[PDB]
Amino acid sequence: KPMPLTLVEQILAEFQLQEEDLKKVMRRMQKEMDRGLRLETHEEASVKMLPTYVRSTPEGSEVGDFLSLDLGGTNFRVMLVKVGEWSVKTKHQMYSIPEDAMTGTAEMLFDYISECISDFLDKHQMKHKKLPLGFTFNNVVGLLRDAIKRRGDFEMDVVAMVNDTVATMISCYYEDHQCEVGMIVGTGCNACYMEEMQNVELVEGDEGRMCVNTEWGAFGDSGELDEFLLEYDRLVDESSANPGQQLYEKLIGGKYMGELVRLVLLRLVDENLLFHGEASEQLRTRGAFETRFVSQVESDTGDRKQIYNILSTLGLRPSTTDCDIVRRACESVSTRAAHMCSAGLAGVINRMRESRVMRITVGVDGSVYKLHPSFKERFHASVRRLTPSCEITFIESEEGSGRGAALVSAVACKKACMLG
Ligand SMILES: O=C(Nc1nccs1)[C@H](CC1CCCCC1)n1ccc(S(=O)(=O)C2CCCC2)cc1=O
Ligand SMILES: OC[C@H]1O[C@H](O)[C@H](O)[C@@H](O)[C@@H]1O
Repeated sequence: KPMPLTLVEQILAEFQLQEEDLKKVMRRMQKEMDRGLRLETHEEASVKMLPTYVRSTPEGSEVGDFLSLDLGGTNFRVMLVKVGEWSVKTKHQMYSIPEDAMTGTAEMLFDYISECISDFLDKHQMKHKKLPLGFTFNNVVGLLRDAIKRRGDFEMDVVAMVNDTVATMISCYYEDHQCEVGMIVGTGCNACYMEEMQNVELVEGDEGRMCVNTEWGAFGDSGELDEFLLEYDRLVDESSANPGQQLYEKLIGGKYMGELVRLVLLRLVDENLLFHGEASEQLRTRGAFETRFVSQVESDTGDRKQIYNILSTLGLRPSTTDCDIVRRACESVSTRAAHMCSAGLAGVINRMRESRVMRITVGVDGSVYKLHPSFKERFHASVRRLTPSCEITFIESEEGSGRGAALVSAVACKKACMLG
């Protein structure tokens, strides 16, 4: 690797977070999580710590058979699941989303999904059963319900979905029974974890554990992050749909990562350190630097082809130095995101540790975590540094055979049943 530019590195150094900084964010997160959990403070808490009603014990035992509907991009799976004494047996069919039912209404698409569900039920002689249906991957539940009603020929309880963090935890638990945390680092960022029932003040009872959905993206409301915000973060915040809100998620999620990078590049441009002080019109356009471009730049093999390709698409004619500066800018933003995210997770893991040496599996999903080079590794290394006396295993949500997803639907249907 070459000797970096001093003046560029001084700007990029703004993004560094020291261990003392990360510990400070973590402690602050821990106090907000405490507020969220307590009856007295829950309403005013910015970090809601929502009880998910997913308990550490097998509940809703009368739910034996159910439908699982896995909705993807251009198709969907209809799966019949039987749960026994767990013995998760599945059968399924794949269906293709109609090619024209992407011009017409959301309502017409669900009539088609309904029809496929009916076909599956006919095939396995299950049309009469009043099966619950769990959805895997917001108001799709409402749309499916309406479309089944619209049909009348079979009866069904489309159950509430679980939050994506909870689905991540559950599906990962299927492959590793030590999984007690689910985390998403995608467009948004959130975590759920198995909390001691005594600490879940919003639910009566002291026995076992319940999954708590932190909704930690809202952290930062009270200025918990203000000392870590850079100019780019303030600009992103001011231009967002919700200024002053979701400050934490704004530092981490893919929704704004590309925008952060874009703003860094324009700073460098204006300091005459990049593109010889000349930005293109696409670069000057809000949202033009896509988050995927950050991972693409970071994927560059060393030849600068991927970077040149991205930057040329933005109407730039970058030198090799320009390409290298953009890379480092993408890395600084990504690394800062991984560090901020690690302080949140460390906060959860440390709290869990008090509440009992601790071995724990963390289930993780999301485009940023899965697809950004070195995000996950920097994230792991940082989390581990902040959690001494914890051994943390990280696993990804991987579709496999659809059994983790069957389990998600099982739990969601059982929870619904348990909740009347
Ligand atoms: O069903 C559950 N919880 C529910 N709340 C409400 C309705 S249903 C939980 C959810 C998990 C708990 C821990 C983290 C991930 C999810 N659940 C799911 C499978 C098994 S199990 O069947 O694997 C068992 C049988 C032998 C040992 C474990 C045990 C269990 O408690
Ligand atoms: O998708 C990750 C997360 O994005 C946003 O933070 C949503 O509020 C949250 O519920 C979800 O878990």
